[PDB]
Amino acid sequence: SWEVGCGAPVPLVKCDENSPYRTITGDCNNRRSPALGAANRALARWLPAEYEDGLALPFGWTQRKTRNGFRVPLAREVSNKIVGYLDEEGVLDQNRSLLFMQWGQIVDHDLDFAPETELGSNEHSKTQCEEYCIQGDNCFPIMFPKNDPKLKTQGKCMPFFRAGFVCPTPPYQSLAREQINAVTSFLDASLVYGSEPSLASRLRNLSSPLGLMAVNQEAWDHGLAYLPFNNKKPSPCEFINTTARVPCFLAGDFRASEQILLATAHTLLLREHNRLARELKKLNPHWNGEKLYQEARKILGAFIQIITFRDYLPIVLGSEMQKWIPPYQGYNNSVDPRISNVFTFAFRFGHMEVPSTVSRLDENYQPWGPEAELPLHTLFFNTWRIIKDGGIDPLVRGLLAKKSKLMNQDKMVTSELRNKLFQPTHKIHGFDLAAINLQRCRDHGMPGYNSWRGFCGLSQPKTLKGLQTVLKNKILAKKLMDLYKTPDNIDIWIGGNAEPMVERGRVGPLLACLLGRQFQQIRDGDRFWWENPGVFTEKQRDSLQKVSFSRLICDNTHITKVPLHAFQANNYPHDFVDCSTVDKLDLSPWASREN
Ligand code: HEM
Ligand SMILES: *[C@@H]1O[C@H](CO)[C@@H](O)[C@H](O)[C@H]1NC(C)=O
Ligand SMILES: *[C@@H]1O[C@H](CO)[C@@H](O)[C@H](O)[C@H]1NC(C)=O
Ligand SMILES: *[C@@H]1O[C@H](CO)[C@@H](O)[C@H](O)[C@H]1NC(C)=O
Ligand SMILES: [Ca+2]
Ligand SMILES: [Ca+2]
Repeated sequence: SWEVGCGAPVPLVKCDENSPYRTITGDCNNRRSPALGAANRALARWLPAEYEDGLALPFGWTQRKTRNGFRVPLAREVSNKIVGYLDEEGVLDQNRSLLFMQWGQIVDHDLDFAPETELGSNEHSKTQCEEYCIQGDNCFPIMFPKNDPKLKTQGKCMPFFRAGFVCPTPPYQSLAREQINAVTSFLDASLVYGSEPSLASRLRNLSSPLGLMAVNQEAWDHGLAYLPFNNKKPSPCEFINTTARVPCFLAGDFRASEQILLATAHTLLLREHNRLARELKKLNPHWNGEKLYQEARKILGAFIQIITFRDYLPIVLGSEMQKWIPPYQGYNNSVDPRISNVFTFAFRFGHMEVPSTVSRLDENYQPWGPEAELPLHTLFFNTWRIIKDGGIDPLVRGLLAKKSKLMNQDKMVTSELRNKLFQPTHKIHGFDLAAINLQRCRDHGMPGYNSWRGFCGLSQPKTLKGLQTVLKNKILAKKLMDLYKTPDNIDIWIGGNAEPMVERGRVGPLLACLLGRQFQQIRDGDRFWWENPGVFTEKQRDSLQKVSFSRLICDNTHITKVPLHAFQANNYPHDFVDCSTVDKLDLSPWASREN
């Protein structure tokens, strides 16, 4: 079975045997083994890595090496022949807001992140890959099939650097290769406060004593705060509009500015943190800075947990929610709190829930301005459309009153992500999220679809007709088979996302299981979980399960009309109510009468 505890690139520094708030890094949540959950650890393996050479070469690296006796089809071919469509008409979800899609990506970003191998940006590494489409070491380029329009227009490939792997990063050569999770595995707002201690206090207002996060001093949203601007030049948010020179946002998470609505969701959360930390100096004026940061950090944490488990997961998982996430029976410190390698592919069902356009809505939820609807792809690394063109209230109104994309076996991923993705260093709106997600299953040595069906106790099809029956779809099945030649070779991402959806959910049985088990684990293995008796006082708890995303909007924007149930498809006048009609976070039980 072998390797016992390779624990290299980490400063070990041990634990603080009480510290009534979590570490920034996730360390010390588990007392038996303190690294469990922590960031800059290997993603857990639910099943063994599958590589060409059984060590680190991804399937389809060496042309004349099969997988179960067949070549693997090019990622981009799969993307083109299965994942593509033209007609955005009739593709939206009549019963899920755009908030449904946005929260997905919020929670996802809190849980897992496998950054690329740097290994030098003062090298051809970037050139030898993008420019010459040469496969080598960490350069794993997405080759185009023949008849591909990008042949005519871009080149022979689109760049792809393999994901960060533990012990070194300098090539390792003995046991199966394991990618890193650079955020804390715990639902702990790590995407707001950082997963490394350095960044964590950079994000903080140390200047004053009040316990705030650093807010923007260049620019404001009426009275209301923006995220601080991100140092690093080069900036991609600058690059897409050279004229506006509005750089990316600096959040706890580095993907914060990937698209306007996620930077938007980030901007609700900072505001809430500060809002919490004023109310506390209001009620507990003796409490110092640290105590106001951490005690606010603690509430926002529980807020993310409730919304997710109470509002989000029940409408992702549906019928299968109770089967996997039965009621809370308290902290089981034998539960693995870690994100699994497979879960970081399971959670990308989200990619099929992203619609082709984002609107900005006025106070009567009508086109704010003449350019109110925009193509998704203009909004990658787009920060200027926020500070120079209406703030967040009009984007939040969109989120509330526009709909998420329904996954459709025939219309999987909008060409806004499948042809027009911008990547932070490549200067063209010209990449393919879908082909990337497929190259990446291989990079991360993922087991085939059947292995994972196997894992969730579900049939393993070997035949076209066998596959028609599970996907409940003839032509989807024919194509998969024509490309993969066996269901054993189908990449977990696309495999999983081809299954019809479970009753009252937005994922299939295979995904429901993988996702179910993980949210089960991330709740049960968390020592700092909000419902874990002792973490919060019972009155604090009685206040907390009255919180609403509606409520989060009301206190952190100049928006006054909000739905009760912000994830269901909600129409203006009717399904919207006044903010006063909405339960608020009563922090009276936080009052410290130490005097
Ligand atoms: C642009 C992108 C999005 C929207 C415009 C978007 C949206 C989501 C949602 C809604 C998710 C979950 C419900 C979700 C999950 C994960 N994503 Fe994804 N996403 C966009 C773009 C990307 C890009 C680019 C990546 C990196 C792709 C790569 O493999 O190189 C990406 C990743 C993920 C991801 C894995 C994160 C990780 O562990 O590294 C999800 C769980 N998304 N996105
Ligand atoms: C710290 O808070 C003080 C008081 O509000 C304020 O003047 C200062 O801007 C804050 N610093 C930052 C960068 O948020
Ligand atoms: C860039 O921003 C400027 C204002 O800062 C705006 O007027 C212009 O239209 C923007 N250009 C693009 C391509 O978005
Ligand atoms: C705790 O989890 C471990 C490992 O998953 C399991 O063996 C055990 O039965 C669980 N105990 C309880 C009380 O849930
Ligand atoms: Ca795994
Ligand atoms: Ca986290």
